[PDB]
Amino acid sequence: IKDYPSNEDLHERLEVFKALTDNGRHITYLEEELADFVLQWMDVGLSSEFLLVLVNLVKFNSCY
Repeated sequence: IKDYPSNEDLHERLEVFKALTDNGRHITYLEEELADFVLQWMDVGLSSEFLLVLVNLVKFNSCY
C-alpha cells in the first residue's frame, strides 16, 4: 500500500484488473485514483457492481 500512483493510459483493457484492484479501499486517495480510472464512457456491460461505494461518496460522487 502506497500513495505512489498506479496510473496507466492503455487501450480499452476490458478486463478484471480494475475489479481486482477495486476491492478493500476505504481512504480518500484510494477511491480518488481508483474511480479516476473510470473510462468516462457510457458503458457498464463489463460489470455493474460498486454501487454502495457511490452512495458513500459525496463530492467525488458529485463530480463523478
